Amino acid sequence: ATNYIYTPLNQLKGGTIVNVYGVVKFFKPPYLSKGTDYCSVVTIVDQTNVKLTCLLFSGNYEALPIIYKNGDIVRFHRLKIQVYKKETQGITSSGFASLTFEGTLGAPIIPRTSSKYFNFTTEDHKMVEALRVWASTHMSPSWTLLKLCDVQPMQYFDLTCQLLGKAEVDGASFLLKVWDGTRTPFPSWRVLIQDLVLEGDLSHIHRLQNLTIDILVYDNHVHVARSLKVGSFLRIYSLHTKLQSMNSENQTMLSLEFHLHGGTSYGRGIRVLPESNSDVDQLKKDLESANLTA
DNA sequence: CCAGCAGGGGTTAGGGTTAG
Repeated sequence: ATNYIYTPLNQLKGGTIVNVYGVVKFFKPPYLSKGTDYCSVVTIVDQTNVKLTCLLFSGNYEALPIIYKNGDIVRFHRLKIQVYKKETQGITSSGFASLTFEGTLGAPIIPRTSSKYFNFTTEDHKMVEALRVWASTHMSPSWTLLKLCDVQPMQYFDLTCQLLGKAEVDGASFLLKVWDGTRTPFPSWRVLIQDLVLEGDLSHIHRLQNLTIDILVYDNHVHVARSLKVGSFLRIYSLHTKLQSMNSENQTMLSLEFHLHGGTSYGRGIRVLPESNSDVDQLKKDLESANLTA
């Protein structure tokens, strides 16, 4: 019946509505725009090495591409191609639809989408496989996905973790206590907050003290941090580590601060990962052994 | 893909890390 045609990224013409396959080179997770919708920015690339930036809007958070990390594969239906400021740009069109897939070779091809129904053929399976192999041989794996024991000061990195605690601070910032089972090279900083505010299991937080980091998120992230459920699994993008040296009269002290600064550049943001995600499976293994020996 | 299917309101943001 229906046979969708997929346009290679080097054949895209302005003024058309197309369907595309791609590998994610960069993305902003959905954030509240200044308009009525969530917005997600996604730059994709295919075998032609030509890239395409896509500006996607929706009132439904999950209707935007379900992207968890660079190297994810995406398939877009009914994406409008236009020219903005003399550059090619993909934008939401009526009925826009997204499928996304893990990029790791050999993994099952399981579409991630909010669509109730979607078209998917054997050819689609093959194209996803081909993009996986091409990405394995043409894109460097991200050096930003680091466990807490591998972080260095004065760097940006993406953190897969579990949320243990939440707390208000000063309205412009918000505290998240998270862990991943590994211990930072330097002890985490402890943000100043009121003890009654700390939302979460207090004794569990206490016995995991040596493994937990404090993250201070700011500005647009606050709302998001406020909605998170304690115990859920998160990926926090472009978290910033800073080695503070607090020295009093006859004492020095080195701590690691973790800031999620305001704005959306470099993908700064938070996404909840489902338990069906494989990185969550590995994280769970680490969490179980660490909670055993803590 | 779907609210719609003899076709679909409007704006939003349009990657690129000040810091607190």
